[PDB]
Amino acid sequence: HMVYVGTSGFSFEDWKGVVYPEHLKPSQFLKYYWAVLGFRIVELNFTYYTQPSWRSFVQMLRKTPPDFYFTVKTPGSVTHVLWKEGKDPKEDMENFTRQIEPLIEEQRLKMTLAQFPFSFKFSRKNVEYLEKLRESYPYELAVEFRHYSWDREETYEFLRNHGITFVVVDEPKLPGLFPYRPITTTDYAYFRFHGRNERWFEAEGEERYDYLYSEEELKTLFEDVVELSRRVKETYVFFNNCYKGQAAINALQFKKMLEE
Repeated sequence: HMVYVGTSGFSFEDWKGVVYPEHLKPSQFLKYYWAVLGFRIVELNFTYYTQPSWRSFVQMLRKTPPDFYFTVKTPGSVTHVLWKEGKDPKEDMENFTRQIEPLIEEQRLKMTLAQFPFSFKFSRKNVEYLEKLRESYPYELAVEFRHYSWDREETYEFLRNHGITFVVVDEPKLPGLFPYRPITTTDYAYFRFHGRNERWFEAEGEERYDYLYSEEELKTLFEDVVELSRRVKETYVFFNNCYKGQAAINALQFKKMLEE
């Protein structure tokens, strides 16, 4: 019933003079992340504007110990585009599978994440789209919704019928957003904590994720994580409030709680 806590990404300059030493080189960020901060997992989103690149990650992986794992976001087309256009994610996900085929075979990849935007709403066509995604990708899959319309029984029945792991989310407590539902649809749990910034809908970029969970709220989240973890093979917990290392601070606080 292992629980793996980490953060969304590791490659931030914001973190220098917070959780990374002032004078740490960016090429030693990943080593510092797993060797010193002690995180055994990280959630990644490879783009052409994010660090690390896919190439630089796969080379740097050869210098990473066997017991370091990760989860990965699906391409942006699959979660933010094709469903708006009535298109099948088959070609995009098969292409994507090839990219990450290496690391599944090397047992480094624990889960693939499909996180959908606010504009993705509960409808018959969008559920149909989720069925197209499921059949395009035969490996461990997890789904997160942003829109409130999705928090209904039919959604959990669908996930359960198709073996999709439900992403338990903590987000701002604001109109329209998906609530915190500590529920399992599979034999894995997946938690994502974005913080609770009340300015979520106005904020520029990762100023949206400017939030630092209190010890009181971490404790309430923690008791749910341990309660669920007993019902599943493994649980993956990621902190996404990465603005100025807040995610790392909270993830380290949370990791400490797990240690007793």
